[PDB]
Amino acid sequence: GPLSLSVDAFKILEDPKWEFPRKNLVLGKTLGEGEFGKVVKATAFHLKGRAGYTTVAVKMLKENASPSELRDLLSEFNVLKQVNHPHVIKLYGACSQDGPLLLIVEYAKYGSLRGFLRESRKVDERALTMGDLISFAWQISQGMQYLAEMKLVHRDLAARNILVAEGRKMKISDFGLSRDVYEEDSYVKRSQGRIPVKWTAIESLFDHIYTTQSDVWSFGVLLWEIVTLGGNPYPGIPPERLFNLLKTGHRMERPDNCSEEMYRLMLQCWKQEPDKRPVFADISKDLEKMMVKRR
Amino acid sequence: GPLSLSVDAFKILEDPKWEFPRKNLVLGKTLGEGEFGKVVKATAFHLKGRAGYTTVAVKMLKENASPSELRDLLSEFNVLKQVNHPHVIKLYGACSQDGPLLLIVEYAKYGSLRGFLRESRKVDERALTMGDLISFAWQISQGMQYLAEMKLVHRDLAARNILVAEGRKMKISDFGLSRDVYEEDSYVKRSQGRIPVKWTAIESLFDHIYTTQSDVWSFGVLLWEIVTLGGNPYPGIPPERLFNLLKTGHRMERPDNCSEEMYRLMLQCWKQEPDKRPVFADISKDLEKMMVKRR
Ligand SMILES: Nc1ncnc2c1ncn2[C@@H]1O[C@H](CO)[C@@H](O)[C@H]1O
Ligand SMILES: Nc1ncnc2c1ncn2[C@@H]1O[C@H](CO)[C@@H](O)[C@H]1O
Repeated sequence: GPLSLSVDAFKILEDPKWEFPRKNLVLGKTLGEGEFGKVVKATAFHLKGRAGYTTVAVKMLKENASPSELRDLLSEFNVLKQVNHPHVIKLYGACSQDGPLLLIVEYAKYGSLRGFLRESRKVDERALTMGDLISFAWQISQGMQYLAEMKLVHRDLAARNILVAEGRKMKISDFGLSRDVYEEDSYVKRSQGRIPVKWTAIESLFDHIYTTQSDVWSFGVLLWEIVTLGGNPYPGIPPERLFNLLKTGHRMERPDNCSEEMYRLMLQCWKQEPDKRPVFADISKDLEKMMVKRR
Repeated sequence: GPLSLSVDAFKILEDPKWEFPRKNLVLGKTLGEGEFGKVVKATAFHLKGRAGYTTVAVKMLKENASPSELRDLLSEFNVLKQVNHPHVIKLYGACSQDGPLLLIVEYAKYGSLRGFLRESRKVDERALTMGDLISFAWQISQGMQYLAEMKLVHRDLAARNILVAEGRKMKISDFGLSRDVYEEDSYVKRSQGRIPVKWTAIESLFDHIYTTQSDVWSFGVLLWEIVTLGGNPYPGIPPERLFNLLKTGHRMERPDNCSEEMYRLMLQCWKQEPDKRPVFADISKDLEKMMVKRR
């Protein structure tokens, strides 16, 4: 079937530009488990012209991986090798022979944005200003604008899936569910999606249509996560209630420590009609203006 | 879409025969996480005519549930209410209103068969004889024969998905991926399956066709798990290698502490041609004969 074809073909192009000798990779502690596998901290010797060891992160299949998980890992690999942007996590290589499939990616020092925000507070030990939060949102919007121009839909935008690198630089990550959208400006999935309900656009939930505008919806939820310093969306509400809640026009209320303009932006991202939501270029301009205003 | 229809309809038949008052249910420690959600130990007051409290297990959606996970939970509910057999886990009810969806099922005292076997040894503190192991396999084969006659394919048969109840009674569980097969004697899935590669039949892996005969393949792997007291199938072999390994005719070798007849049975379950594999009625007769022989 489709996966056996991909796997056999994959083990046919041992692309030297992505293939990295397994003996030059040393695996360390588990950093956590993502959408399709686990992520471990690692170090790589003589990686991509870099002298000595380079600290990296490695993505691999969990125990008892399914075909769906293997497909997702190959998908992320396929996408990551096409993209390059300061706010998208960087692929360094892969190990595809003489062992389990491994993706070698850029190591983000502070881990996920969600964890980063939860360890913080507003000015809980790290002090973040509203200015910092706007900056984080803006960097992500910039990365998304790039991905959108690349005709890619991310589909799984959320604070758990953004990484914080050295210098507090946002890196969009987790591309296992991302899809090419060039031909039709949409990705449609017949079966049920594997993206969490509470981050999914109304038309994606009901009609299984994914577009950049559905990514914009997810960015609105992400925005809410940032402003609430890693709060849980639709708190206390079961995911199965979201069908009725969304279609009757309900949205999350304005959270604490959130300006009228910021909330307006969230609401705009959650407009029922995808065409009424702003594009990422619009979003970036909105955030930029908020930044300069409070100065 | 299909899920919104199921959810709305579900919240339309608050079937009194399955609905249980949420106030009469008290949740306890997490027992673990399954294919679509988490399982917690619980107690239910005045459950199904039973006076007082009854200890039960409860299945619910994990944090950040996806539509796929919600569908799987509803699927398991739909199946469990149709089945009744001493070696299939029993459904007691559900909570579907005024809170998160909860399935209330029979509590198995010893937890999963995999954990049960790993804590043991052959005669590691619990002493199991080969006779006990055959008995466990036989009970499971009996349950599967029942499910097969019911025109259901389980699809996710594995030691992790069998439960051990009081008296060391096997209970087949985890029906989230189980499918009705009445019309065509097969279930075909277009997209990649979410069943672990190493338990999946060759034709299911390559062609996405699931039948009772593919369940028989899984039973062979389960058999191997039982005989090895909870070993890990295809040890040291990456799941993505199984495509080539299986299609070139390779199978797991005869493990230690395993008779020629038992291994023969495993191999028969893993015949490439589904029609050459035994049916569950055959499997039960094979195990029965091994039982009486060693006496
Ligand atoms: N490139 C990476 N660098 C550091 N941590 C990561 C990376 N990718 C994923 N993680 C972490 O792995 C876990 C599962 O995605 C999360 O804790 C997440 O932050
Ligand atoms: N009905 C049940 N009774 C006891 N434990 C269960 C039940 N269903 C699932 N579990 C446990 O929950 C975890 C995840 O499936 C495993 O440890 C499994 O054994």
